[PDB]
Amino acid sequence: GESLELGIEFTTTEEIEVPEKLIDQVIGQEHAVEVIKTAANQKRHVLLIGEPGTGKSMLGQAMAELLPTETLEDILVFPNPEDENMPRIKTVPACQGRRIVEKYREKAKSQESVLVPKLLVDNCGRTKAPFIDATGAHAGALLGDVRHDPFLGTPAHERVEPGMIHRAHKGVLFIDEIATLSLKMQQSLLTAMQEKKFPITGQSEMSSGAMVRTEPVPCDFVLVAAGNLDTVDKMHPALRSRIRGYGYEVYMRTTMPDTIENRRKLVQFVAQEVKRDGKIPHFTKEAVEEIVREAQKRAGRKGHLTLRLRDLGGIVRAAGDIAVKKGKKYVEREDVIEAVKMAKPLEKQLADWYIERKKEYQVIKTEGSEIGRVNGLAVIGEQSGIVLPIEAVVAPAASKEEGKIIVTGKLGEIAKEAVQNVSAIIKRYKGEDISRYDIHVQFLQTYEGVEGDAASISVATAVISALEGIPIRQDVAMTGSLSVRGEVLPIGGATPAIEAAIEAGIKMVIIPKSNEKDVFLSKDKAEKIQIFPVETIDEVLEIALEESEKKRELLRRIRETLPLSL
Amino acid sequence: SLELGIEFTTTEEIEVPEKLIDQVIGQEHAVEVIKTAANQKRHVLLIGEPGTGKSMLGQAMAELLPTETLEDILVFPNPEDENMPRIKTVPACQGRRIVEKYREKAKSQTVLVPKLLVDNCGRTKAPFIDATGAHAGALLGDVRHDPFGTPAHERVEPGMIHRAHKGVLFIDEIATLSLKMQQSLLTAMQEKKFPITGQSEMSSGAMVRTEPVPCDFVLVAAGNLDTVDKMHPALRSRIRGYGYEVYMRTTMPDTIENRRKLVQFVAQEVKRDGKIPHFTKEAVEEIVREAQKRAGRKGHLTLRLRDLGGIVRAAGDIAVKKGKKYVEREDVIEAVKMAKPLEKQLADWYIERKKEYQVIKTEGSEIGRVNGLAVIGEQSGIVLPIEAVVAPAASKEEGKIIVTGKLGEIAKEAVQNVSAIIKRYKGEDISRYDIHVQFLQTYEGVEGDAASISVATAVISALEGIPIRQDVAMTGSLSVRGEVLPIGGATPAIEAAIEAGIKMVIIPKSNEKDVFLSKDKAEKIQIFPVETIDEVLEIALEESEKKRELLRRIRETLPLS
Amino acid sequence: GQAMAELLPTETLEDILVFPNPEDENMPRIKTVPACQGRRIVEKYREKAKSQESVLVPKLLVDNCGRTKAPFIDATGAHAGALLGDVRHDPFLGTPAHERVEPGMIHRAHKGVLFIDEIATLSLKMQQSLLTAMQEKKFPITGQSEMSSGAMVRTEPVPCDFVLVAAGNLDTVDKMHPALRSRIRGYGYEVYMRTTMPDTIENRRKLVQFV
Ligand SMILES: Nc1ncnc2c1ncn2[C@@H]1O[C@H](COP(=O)(O)OP(=O)(O)O)[C@@H](O)[C@H]1O
Ligand SMILES: Nc1ncnc2c1ncn2[C@@H]1O[C@H](COP(=O)(O)OP(=O)(O)O)[C@@H](O)[C@H]1O
Repeated sequence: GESLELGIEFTTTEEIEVPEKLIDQVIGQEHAVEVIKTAANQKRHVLLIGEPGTGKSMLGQAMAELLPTETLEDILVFPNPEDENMPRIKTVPACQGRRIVEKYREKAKSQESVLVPKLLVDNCGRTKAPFIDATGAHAGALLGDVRHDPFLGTPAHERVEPGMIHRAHKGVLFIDEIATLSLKMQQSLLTAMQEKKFPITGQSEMSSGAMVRTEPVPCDFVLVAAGNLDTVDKMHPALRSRIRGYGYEVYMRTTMPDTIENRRKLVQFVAQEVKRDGKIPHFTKEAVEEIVREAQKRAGRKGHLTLRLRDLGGIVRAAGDIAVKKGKKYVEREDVIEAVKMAKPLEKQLADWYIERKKEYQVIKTEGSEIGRVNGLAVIGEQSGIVLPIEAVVAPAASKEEGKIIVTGKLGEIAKEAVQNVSAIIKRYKGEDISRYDIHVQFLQTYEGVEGDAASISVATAVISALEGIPIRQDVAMTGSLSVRGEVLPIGGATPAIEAAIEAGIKMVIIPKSNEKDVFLSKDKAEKIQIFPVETIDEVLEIALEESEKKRELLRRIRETLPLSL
Repeated sequence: SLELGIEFTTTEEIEVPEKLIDQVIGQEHAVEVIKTAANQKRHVLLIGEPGTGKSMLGQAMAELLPTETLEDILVFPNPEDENMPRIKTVPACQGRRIVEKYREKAKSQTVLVPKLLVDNCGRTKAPFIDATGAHAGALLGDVRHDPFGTPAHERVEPGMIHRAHKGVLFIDEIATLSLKMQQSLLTAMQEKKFPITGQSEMSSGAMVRTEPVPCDFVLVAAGNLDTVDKMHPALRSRIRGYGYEVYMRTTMPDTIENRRKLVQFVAQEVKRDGKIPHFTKEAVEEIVREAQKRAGRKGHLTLRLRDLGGIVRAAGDIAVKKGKKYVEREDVIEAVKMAKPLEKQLADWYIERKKEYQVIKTEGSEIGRVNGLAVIGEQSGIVLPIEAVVAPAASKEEGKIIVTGKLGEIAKEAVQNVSAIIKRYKGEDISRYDIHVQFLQTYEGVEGDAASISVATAVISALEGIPIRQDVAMTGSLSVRGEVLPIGGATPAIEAAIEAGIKMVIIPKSNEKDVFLSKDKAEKIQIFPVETIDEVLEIALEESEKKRELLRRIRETLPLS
Repeated sequence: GQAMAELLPTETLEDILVFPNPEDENMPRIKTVPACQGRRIVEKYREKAKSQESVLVPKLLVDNCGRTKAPFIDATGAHAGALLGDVRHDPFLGTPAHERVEPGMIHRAHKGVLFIDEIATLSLKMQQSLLTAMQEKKFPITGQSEMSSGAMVRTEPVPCDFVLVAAGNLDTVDKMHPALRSRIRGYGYEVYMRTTMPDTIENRRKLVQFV
């Protein structure tokens, strides 16, 4: 059998307890959770900065549940006998608003054998402070508006519409992408935050609503603004300064340690997601384990689990949908594996489509050995791996005064400097004669370019192979950065890279020892390939170069130029 | 002919399926997502080019929805507050009756009959409402203006979101809807109910707002690669976070089953166009040959069915003009020429103008002159004469390879890869010369690495004084170890050679399956697929001991494998 | 585009009339009749109205009486209201919504040709609306400015069965609404104009005809 320790024994998630309140359902953002609790108690504004689907809105909703619920109010607007264009405002305990209006409305009907106040905000029946999401709202929606009057017309007070700031009175006002609001909206929000009251007035100068401006309307909200890294510098400086000086700024984390306790929380995660969705079956232990395996793969950091839970939640819902279509009673591993494929976001679908097309015209060799030809590995996007064949040949120098290392493949800056670090090793073991050769290296078919330094050890191997005439095993693939002292440095996407080797039929893959905990392979795939974690360039060469006296002499010669420390 | 996995004489014999989901051609991922989503009422976002079947998948999803549970929506007068008409939903067909009940009382008389907003009585399929481009009042509902007076409830009009209650609401180009309408759409999605009110503030309908009206629709939104970045953020997060996202494929595997779908496709296109005759079998085969050439991908068929449908129609129009009873292969061939993409007419125009002032030898042999082949755009080739001459180095310290022709970045690196091979076989003497290579008359530039073997041949010929056959044309990329790499547009390249009267063409072996020629053209040219640079040279260079020595020298610097 | 117009049928041309809607003033009703009939119908109602003031008069939106060939309507550079139709504002006891209805060039092109050069310079919204008109062959007239009372008026769909002849130079291709180009491409033809012809005796003879 193949399983993981989840810190709890269960058959299906139906046995897993789901915390009652939202704040306890938030996983892995301990700091953000502590800020929200303090902000809810001390009534302070918050700015949440992070990637989408990281729980910013969830936190805003959680804060709402932590606010007092026994003094909620209704907001009424009445006609002003003394100044029709300044409708009067009144707040009363929740549920009272409906009664007051109902009462006046009945009298008005009766009398026509009287003016009726309008209920702007009705909080009757609320068991918790309001959560108002004003993300992307327009000026009138956010701050309130007053309809135009074509005519003998309509009383100004009943043309008054509340803004989300008013609906958020004694609750939470959530605004993601806060920096995309106009400067004027951000200034007005700031004013509302300072006064806790904000008059409603018509937004369009061309409307008769423009001359109507009610008494200040209560808007005692706790603001929970959100956005990504660009938001910081684009938002109204005065608004950011206000939150910063009277509240908290939080940067959302994207990973959490892969500990037994944290996995146990992911068990809770699947359960709360199934419960919140209400349209999917419960998950068996194997299915939850697959969810955890996905969390490890999506972390992008060894020893950690992802906190991109909107995405992982998408996989939970898709797995359930698939189970339902198959008429199953519980979601199983097979359903999760199928959900991962079916629920890929647009970005990964494009990356995979691209790599699929490239592989159809790939020139990969996986049997025998070749001089100056090595199978490197590349990762496109987040998870799209592909074998990266690289070739090298040695020629007499075109210039009588110097030897050059000429590399092609549209390399970006990091890749180009990676080749320079490699050349230091080459020049050192080869010696003075190096100035007598031009070494041409070619990353085959990289028409969209080469980025990063993960092909460092590959270039080194191809070049050393070409210089010495020692063939390179084609059944070997490799990836790894390199230091000028010969140390193999870590790379990103070890799993996607290894999966590409496996798909291509490569039997052995070399990776930095630093990345051994970044390898996530099912029992099945693990049996198809031998993984060699390495720390130094000489170890890469002893695995990749074909055996001979020539090779052993080469290794000895190279080891002579590397530090003993290595 | 070709195997189409179905026998028939004309498309008139081909049966177009019952289920719309079955009609959809080659978007297997999308089809499975639609089936999985319909079953669970999950929203779906389809991203792809126009005419790729987005609307089709939306209609198909409506069909996969329950029908026995549809409901009618009625709006009633509200005695307490006229301006807030009341809403009642009941099982389908029950709406029509409830209306007459009250209507009878009208006779027995003050009695205000409720209005039937949405009537699904008699529907066999869940509703499919295409709200693409709708204005606010049409999408969200409206209340007619009253100069005086008519009862408010009677002036209420359902929005498409309401007509789509328990059905599918389809919106292509969703990101072009005002951010405000997108907001209302979001709310309608969140609550599954949305109050109807007057949209224009110039109207008295604006003082009316009904009770939230049910709008439990499944949203199938559509757009292109720019849509997600442009739509209302709250709407975007909702869809990206809780629905399925699908990128519409642009090609499909070339199998018997898929070709069969292309037959069905032709059949459907003739039927819905209604202005053209049916297609014989060979005509359909020609449509498939086109699907193959348009894939620009060996072993695949194109999925820009809007384009294929364009050829079908142009072929039909040609059949009609000639007074033919059926569309035949000949008609389709003329259709391809008559309805080509403006991009191809442009490339063809350009190639035609250039041929007028072109230097082209197609017989004999020449030292330092090779007939390379270039592909302009996606499906138009032209012979690319490349010349090389060897001169004394201008610098006594280094020899150089100077290439002209306005080469882009990839073409320049291709030249560097070629110089590796030249330097290796030529030895140290190479630093004693300046090799000038010229892509003749390439005033709009040279792009890509498809001229790699051509440059290698021209340079080797010039260095060795070995004439190159002019009745040979060639295209292919190259690795520093001498391996010939694949190129794009192998067919258009070969076609240029045929049009130029060149008898032999060299192409990489890996592109062998990218060659799509009719029997007529195939018999006019000899195709030589190659794997390594020495094979290119043995075909293109004139026989001589000089050439035999060159090949021996070359093969000595290439891998043995 | 003009040549194509001369090749279209000319015996079934119609007149387009807009009438007042007793049941919903903001949705004027539309009626098409054989060419020349429109003028008569209006003339008739107009005379009765005059008489009665000791009645509402329908408005003739498109009058094709006397045309010997299908209309050629050049909408190059036209604004939204000119292309798709508009409804004038009402300052006041006012003017019936139906007589404030103005036809768009798409309507005038009903059963004729709608020519639009520099098609890519039209706003995206105009191109989307044109696409809709092409698909339905009918397009309601509504006020273009939200600030106008014409904005709340939206007539029944008005016929606009035109054959579109869009034009432009090489930049047009990539700048126009992709859905519009795709529509023409899949249900019509794209043509690249040549700039030269062979210098043959036959072609010179045509230049004689040209002068
Ligand atoms: N840290 C987390 N713990 C639990 N669930 C989370 C977390 N982050 C995201 N989610 C889940 O993701 C869904 C989407 O998150 P959301 O709050 O909308 O993200 P954001 O506002 O940052 O885009 C949540 O409603 C919940 O199901
Ligand atoms: N995948 C497909 N399978 C079958 N027909 C297709 C496909 N894509 C496009 N078409 C054909 O093209 C016409 C236009 O497609 P449509 O669904 O309107 O595309 P989109 O909504 O993406 O514009 C269809 O009604 C049908 O005739």
